[PDB]
Amino acid sequence: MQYKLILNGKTLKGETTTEAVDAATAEKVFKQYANDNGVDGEWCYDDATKTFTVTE
Ligand SMILES: *SCC1=CC(C)(C)N(O)C1(C)C
Repeated sequence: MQYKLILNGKTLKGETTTEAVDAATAEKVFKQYANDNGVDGEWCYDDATKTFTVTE
């Protein structure tokens, strides 16, 4: 299933999508993505929209 991540960073802005088994797995992918790009923010998840949001 497709989950979306919306990065509202101080330097990196945008959105992306990946296909994972569940929301628990999509997070780790999105958490790894953010770390590799030097993102430290506050995370939120909406299961009705399948959207992870990270804001610095
Ligand atoms: S999870 C981030 C968040 C929680 C809540 C208090 C419902 N909000 O309004 C935002 C989206 C900031």
